[PDB]
Amino acid sequence: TEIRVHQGDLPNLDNYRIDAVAVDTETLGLQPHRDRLCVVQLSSGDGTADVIQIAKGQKSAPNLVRLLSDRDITKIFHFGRFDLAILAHTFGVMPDVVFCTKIASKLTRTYTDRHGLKEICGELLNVNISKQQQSSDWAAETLSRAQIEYAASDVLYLHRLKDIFEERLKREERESVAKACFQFLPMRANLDLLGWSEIDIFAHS
Amino acid sequence: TEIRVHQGDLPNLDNYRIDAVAVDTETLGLQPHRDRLCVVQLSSGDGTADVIQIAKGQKSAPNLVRLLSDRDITKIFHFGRFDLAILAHTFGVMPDVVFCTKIASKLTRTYTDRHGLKEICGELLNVNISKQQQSSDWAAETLSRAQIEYAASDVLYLHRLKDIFEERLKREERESVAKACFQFLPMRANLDLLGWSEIDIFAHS
Amino acid sequence: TEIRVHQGDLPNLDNYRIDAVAVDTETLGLQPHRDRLCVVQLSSGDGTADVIQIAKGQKSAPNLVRLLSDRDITKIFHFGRFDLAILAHTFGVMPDVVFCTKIASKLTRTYTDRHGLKEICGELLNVNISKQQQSSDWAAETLSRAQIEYAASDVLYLHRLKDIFEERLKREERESVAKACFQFLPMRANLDLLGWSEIDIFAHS
Amino acid sequence: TEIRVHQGDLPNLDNYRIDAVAVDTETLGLQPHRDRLCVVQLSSGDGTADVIQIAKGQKSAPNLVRLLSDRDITKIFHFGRFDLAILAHTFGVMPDVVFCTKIASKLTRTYTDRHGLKEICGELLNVNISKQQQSSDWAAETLSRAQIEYAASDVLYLHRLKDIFEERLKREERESVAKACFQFLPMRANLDLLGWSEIDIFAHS
Amino acid sequence: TEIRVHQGDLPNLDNYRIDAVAVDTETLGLQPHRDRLCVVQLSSGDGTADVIQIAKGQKSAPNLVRLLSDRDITKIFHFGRFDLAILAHTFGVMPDVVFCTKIASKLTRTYTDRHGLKEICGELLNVNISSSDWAAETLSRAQIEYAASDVLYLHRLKDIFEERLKREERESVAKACFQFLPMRANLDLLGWSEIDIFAHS
Amino acid sequence: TEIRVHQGDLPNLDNYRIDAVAVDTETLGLQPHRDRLCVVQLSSGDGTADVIQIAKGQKSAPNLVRLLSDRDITKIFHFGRFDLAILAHTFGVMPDVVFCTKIASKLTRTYTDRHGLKEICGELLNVNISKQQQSSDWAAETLSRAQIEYAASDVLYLHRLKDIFEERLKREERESVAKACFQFLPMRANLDLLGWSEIDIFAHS
Amino acid sequence: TEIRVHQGDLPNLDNYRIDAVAVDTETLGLQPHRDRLCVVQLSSGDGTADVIQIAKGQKSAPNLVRLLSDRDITKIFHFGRFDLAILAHTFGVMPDVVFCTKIASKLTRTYTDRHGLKEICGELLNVNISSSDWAAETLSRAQIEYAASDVLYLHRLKDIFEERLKREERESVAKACFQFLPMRANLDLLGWSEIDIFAHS
Amino acid sequence: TEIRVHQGDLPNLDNYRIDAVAVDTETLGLQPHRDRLCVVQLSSGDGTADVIQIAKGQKSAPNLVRLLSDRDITKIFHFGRFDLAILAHTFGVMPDVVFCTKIASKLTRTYTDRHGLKEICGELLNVNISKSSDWAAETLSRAQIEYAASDVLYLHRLKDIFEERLKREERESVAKACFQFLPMRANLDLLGWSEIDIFAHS
Repeated sequence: TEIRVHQGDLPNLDNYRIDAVAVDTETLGLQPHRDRLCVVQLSSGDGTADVIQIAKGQKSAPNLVRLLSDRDITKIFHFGRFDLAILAHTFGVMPDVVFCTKIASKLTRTYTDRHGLKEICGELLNVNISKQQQSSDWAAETLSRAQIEYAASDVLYLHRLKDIFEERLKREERESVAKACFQFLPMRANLDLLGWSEIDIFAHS
Repeated sequence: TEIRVHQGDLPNLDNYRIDAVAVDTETLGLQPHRDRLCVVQLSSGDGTADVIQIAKGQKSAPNLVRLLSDRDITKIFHFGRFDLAILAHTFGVMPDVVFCTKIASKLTRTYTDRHGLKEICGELLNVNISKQQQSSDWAAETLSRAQIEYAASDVLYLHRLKDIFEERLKREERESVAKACFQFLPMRANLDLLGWSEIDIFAHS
Repeated sequence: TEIRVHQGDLPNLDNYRIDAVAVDTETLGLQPHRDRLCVVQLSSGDGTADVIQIAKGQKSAPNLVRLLSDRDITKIFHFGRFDLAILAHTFGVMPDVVFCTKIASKLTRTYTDRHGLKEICGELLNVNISKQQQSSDWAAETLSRAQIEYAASDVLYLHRLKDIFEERLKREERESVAKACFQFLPMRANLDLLGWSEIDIFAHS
Repeated sequence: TEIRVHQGDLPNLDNYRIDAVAVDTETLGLQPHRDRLCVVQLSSGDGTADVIQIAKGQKSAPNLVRLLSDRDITKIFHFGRFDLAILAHTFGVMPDVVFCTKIASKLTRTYTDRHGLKEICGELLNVNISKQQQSSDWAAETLSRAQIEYAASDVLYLHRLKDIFEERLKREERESVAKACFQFLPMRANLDLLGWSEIDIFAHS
Repeated sequence: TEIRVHQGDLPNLDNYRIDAVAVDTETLGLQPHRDRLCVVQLSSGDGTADVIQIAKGQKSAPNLVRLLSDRDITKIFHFGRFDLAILAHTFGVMPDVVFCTKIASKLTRTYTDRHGLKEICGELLNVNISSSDWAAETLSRAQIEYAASDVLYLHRLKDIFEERLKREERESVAKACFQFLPMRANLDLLGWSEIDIFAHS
Repeated sequence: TEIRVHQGDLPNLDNYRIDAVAVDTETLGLQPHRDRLCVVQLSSGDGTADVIQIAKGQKSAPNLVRLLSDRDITKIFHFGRFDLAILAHTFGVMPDVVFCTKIASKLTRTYTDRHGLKEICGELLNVNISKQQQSSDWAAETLSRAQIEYAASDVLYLHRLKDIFEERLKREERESVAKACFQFLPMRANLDLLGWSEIDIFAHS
Repeated sequence: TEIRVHQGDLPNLDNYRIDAVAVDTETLGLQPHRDRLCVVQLSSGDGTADVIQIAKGQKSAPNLVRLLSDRDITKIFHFGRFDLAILAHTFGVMPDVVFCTKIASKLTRTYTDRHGLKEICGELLNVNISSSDWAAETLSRAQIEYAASDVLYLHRLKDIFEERLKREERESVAKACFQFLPMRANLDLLGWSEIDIFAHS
Repeated sequence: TEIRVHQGDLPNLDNYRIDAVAVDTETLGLQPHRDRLCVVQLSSGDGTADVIQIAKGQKSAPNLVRLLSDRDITKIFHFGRFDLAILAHTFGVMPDVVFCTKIASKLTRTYTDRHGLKEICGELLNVNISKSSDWAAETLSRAQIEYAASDVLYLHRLKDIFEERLKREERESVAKACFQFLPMRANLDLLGWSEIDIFAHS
């Protein structure tokens, strides 16, 4: 495949005049207040991807942020609860038009309890993802070729998943539930950033 | 302490030309598919309450349902996740303008882990609720005086709580978070009715 | 509260020409292979009770056992799963016409999770039990007056509960469920005696 | 080796004039109120099987239902607690003459804690029911060849297992225990449909 | 309610020419390697008790160890698994003729799951037995009375438990358990205090 | 019981020319990044206390911070792990000469598992602390008299506890262990601020 | 690899004039009141084994029971707590001179938490040992070879464990544990199988 | 892989005039009061290692203990919490200048929850460790000696990488304070608080 590697930001949005963009991030860990954003991966849904290295202390990425702020472009995530949190904490913009394949899976793949990306890709596309050591030093000044190819592999197939999940949501008549969940998802991410990350806010206890 | 007891529905809405109504329900249990709605309690925020007995198999309550559907009137609940579910299952109308004191408590009373109505009322109003008859035969043809007075006691003070919680949400700058949670709450209740009551839909696992 | 205390067997069945008898036992513990049956309590529902002391190693009690075996008389228990097991283990006769107030409670009092006899008597009858002498040497040669009054107190109210539970089962349209559960209960007790006392035989795991 | 695929119902009962029929279902999940029945599999015990796709919203299957209702034909399931529940919820008929290989296993394979169908078939017949997954789109308009072969493999061996388990139940003198458990199993399924699916109705707590 | 308080050791064994002695200890905690022995309580069963305060670092307490070592005198404990361990760690002698009311209760009071001394005394005798700085140089009167209260009733319990063990025909089981109890305490001292040595896992 | 209430800071340090100062804080909750400091309580040990209300967003308290950073004054806390964290987060200065009565209790009161302030005060001093207002609106513009007396009661006794614990630590020869723990405690608090609040950094797992 | 299969009992004790015998059983499960004894395996410590199939309802095995109750012959088990229980339930005789390799492992192999027979044989001997319907009228060859494989190595383990117990100076602890083990099995038969009788709770 | 096996003590410290030494131990188990120290392994960071067999009941090893006591030499451990405890219990000297690769991992490898030595070596070095046994045997096997040496051969390289990572993420003073406290954590273990997080609320 084609993986374009950039420093700081996209040079322009010439490749992203599209209706939906696949988005994924890579960080130093699960705690946005401690673990900085290190890499952002994007795809137009074609056979190529862009991998943008974010520098320590970087506060702005205008072209990327333009994509994240544009309400006419749906941002596709897998477990967007996390990516939205870390992106908003880093760049100050919370996306508000999103689609999450994990929520969609929990709303459609009711016949399994395994909702990870590897399992979804295996069932829906017969594509074998080798998630061998996503645990690596993403803060390295120069990423290895294996790192870049693994990082890119996480976004090349989210569009196809979105198409299938939209078919499943239509088939089982769950469109309005999914729409409301996606509408609330950015506020779930905000609640995480504000300090309620360990609390199911709707639970009795 | 005026408590008006009705069969089936309010006779009219003459007492409910108001901006916010306190609402609470009493059922045979926690499972809306098994445990029917038995009592609905309402208050205008004054010193009186209305207690409406719902008959087995009753499908319609036009004055009550009119109130529940009126988007210009905020419905106040404590743990509305449950009440919304059982009301929508029974009358076919899901309220969409709501305020929940338990979510508000979880967003404001961050210094305690006890968010039940008794504890909230004790701290905020110095009012002692004697929560004893939560387990009684709510399907009895004639409710006892003790049942009616206890049941009414659960709605007389939700307005005062709403006022205080709005003050607290303004003070800690969490108004937009609360507004988004309350906007999503009816769909959380719908998810409960559809079969995800044991699933935190936003959790990783 | 006439309480008749007997050694060994009933003198006759003159007081038990009735359609239903309340039955309850006392042993040295929950494991029938280790903990012997010490006392059998009976009531006809007339406000009096018979308390029959069973001697160590006693294998037969023909009048009592004939009563327990008579299929025209429903035996009322609280948690008959245990009593049926210990009675069959001791006397060699497995009752097959039973009513269990704990199963009935689990099928009707769906608004609570407390199904003990004290709580049931409190809710349904306003009666107050005093379960204190449950930890006593029931194998003592001479039972104390306090032991006798407690033992009788455990059977004096089961008829009134059965009447109320039958009303509730009719009201909630669960009569055939209860009938099938009670029909299966003696085999559940047999399964306990055979060695499956810790296994829910119908569970997936 | 031969799997006949039908839409809606059996064409006739010419192939099922037998003493016992193996039955197995495939659904969208474990919750009968949410997850619809998609594929029913039958087997006369011969080398062929019938696989019937059930359409969304289908309420009747007259030829199939005639076989499910027939008291003269024992229905063999593996974990019939679930299949009985989903069949009754879908077609309104509860079979009442059943044999469950999992209950029989729990009553006979006392030397192991693994009672799944794969392990039973491996131990008792040296037959490998090794599958791909129980997680595919069973609601697909066209089932794949792999899906059809997997669906058929789950019923091809239940007759041989029934024969072996009947021999073992006779050997260890547990025939009446198993018979009573099978007699109660349909009501266990009805209890599941009414809302007690998470409750061991016979447990002390 | 006679309680004799001593420093270090009994003055003599004039009060202990008896068939059975009730014994109880008080320490700084549950871990014999960390928490030193502070008090030893004794009773002849006559309704009086001796309370012997043991100093920090004390390695010997003569005549006391003779009483604990004498195979013709049964030592009665409640949960002796612990007391035997702390005594052996302090004085180097493991008693080997013992009776433990906790084992006896577990072998006879099969109708309850509460085996504490307070509950046993409440059920069997209708007697109400209802920590602190046991290393204080001078014990308070309340401390002395509590320490004595822990030994004043063990003889009556042994009598009742012996009746129950004979009645339910478990005397040889109990006897074998008591015979093994000193080695169980030794195992605790050696490092297996958190391990059920006979369990499969 | 003189209690001096101030806004923002001590007026001067005239009352705090002492060798040890008792320090205790009151916050909106357990999470320093979310729950702000509201009330700081000091006590020279002379039977009087100072209760200082800290305003929302206040970044500076020069007289207080001067006392917090004075290495010639040991700061006494109960569970200083938390107070040190919230003080450093709020005012930017981490005290480095501290004594914690909870660590001292865990190192000395080896005969109990209850190390809360109520149990320590009860055992060591026969003083009854009524901890009933640990959950109130500490951010209120005007504190109630009951709040002020409760807040002061938490610091009035720490000097006497420090004296006793020092005697006990000397008696059992654990002074150097405790001393090293107190030296590490401020870094434990820093670890809490950086995001390792839920991790025992020294545990194997 | 000689395996002699018998019905009911040994024909004689000609092969068992020895100081120690390896013993293992095979049942229908872990609960002696429910799951009957199906097979008893014996070894003299040589390269052969005897596998005795016991019929349902069999009450007597006089030659076998004579061997089991001979106090001059040590019975070696792996997890004898269970086998002793099932043997006593079936034939009414509790062996009282035993060695258990699981207790010995727990007393000597303190560097691991894996005490199964496969792991012990792997570590101590570099031997690879690597259920089924034991009530079948005719056992398969695989069944017979597995049943024999469970007893062929217990003598060598006893030798090694005795070396380790001497080396770490725990011989008397192990001896006391083995002396108590038959009563622990009896306690299991009487109804305390899920209770650690020496535990505080 | 030169591995020198010794009985009782180092013959001298001629090979250990260095600024950091990797140290690891092997015992009969985790409880120092029950399970005696059996082997001590050392490395100078070169391609050789020394494996020193400790006899049962041995209370002193003067050259080795002099090395462990020397404040000018940082002792590198993996999970030094245990090794420090057993060494101090055995020889009476508590090291006070230490580096622990497990604490360093917990402070830097925040993207994983697997902090074992095998995983660390795999991630940081692409080195495959093939990881007990009766270390009290009178004669150790060759396989034992190779396994024992493999645990110290790589700690220097890990320390160098972790020092780079600690500098990069600006956590040097946190790590320094944790390593400074680690010997007292080990002492707390010896006195009886081995199962207690002394800083936890409960």
